[PDB]
Amino acid sequence: GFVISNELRQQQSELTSTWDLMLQTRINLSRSAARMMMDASNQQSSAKTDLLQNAKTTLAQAAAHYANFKNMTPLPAMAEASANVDEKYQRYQAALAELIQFLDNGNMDAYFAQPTQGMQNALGEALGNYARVSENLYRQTF
Amino acid sequence: QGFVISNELRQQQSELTSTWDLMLQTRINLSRSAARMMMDASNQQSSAKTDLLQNAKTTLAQAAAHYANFKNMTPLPAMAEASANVDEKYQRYQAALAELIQFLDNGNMDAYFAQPTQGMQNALGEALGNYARVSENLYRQTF
Ligand SMILES: N[C@@H](CC(=O)O)C(=O)O
Repeated sequence: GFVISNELRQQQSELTSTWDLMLQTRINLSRSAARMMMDASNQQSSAKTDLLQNAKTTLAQAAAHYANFKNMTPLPAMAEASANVDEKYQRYQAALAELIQFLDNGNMDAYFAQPTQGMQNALGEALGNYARVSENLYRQTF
Repeated sequence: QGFVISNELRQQQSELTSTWDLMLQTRINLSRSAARMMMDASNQQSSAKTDLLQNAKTTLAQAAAHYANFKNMTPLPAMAEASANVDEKYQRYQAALAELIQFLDNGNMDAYFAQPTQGMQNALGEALGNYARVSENLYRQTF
């Protein structure tokens, strides 16, 4: 709007948007899957459905919020360094989304053994690179 | 002077960011215990091994540690209305979390699953977001 940081809060602290909704979809999936183990009988097994559909929407919302950080970068400068931040986004997005198919489908054993914490971890690392090399940097250089 | 203040706000928004994010990590390792505690209605044993409950214990304590840094930074006066709010909203969202650590610690599956933790959580989000919005609206150095 005004220069950087006006366009950077709405941009990387709007990037903080995607990371909470992707983690949210993680909590919502393992509330869904625990109830799927209840299914052999009913007493509250019932919420499962609702949490899976509404797991799918937080990973949606993440996507769209990501779509502004994309449709907001005409930027680079930090360029291919934080291009990794943009690629591993896609990597976790993809994990979580398979975790929906799997669950959605009935495949619990890959649900449980698909190593989600790692695609996650990478993106922690990746946005966690960006803010460093935004913060100490466009100050030292502009 | 000038600078002083613009730099408390980033340490304070970072201590608050780390509390939130880390209290969220707690949610997910706790779920992962719960989830691996329901196994075939009642499986015989394990499911898997749930260290993950100890993991949730790690992450609660280290959420609560960046919030105890946050509570020892010099209070800007303007702000105090958002912080009172935040601390309410944080203390309760921490009790909520030790309570779920406990219901799991002692195998009370039906009471874990029963607690509205998403509600106390949501309460905190709208609080951190309102401190962050008030901050802009008060000290946004535009230009
Ligand atoms: N109290 C838990 C319920 C569940 O595990 O589904 C939550 O809201 O976090």
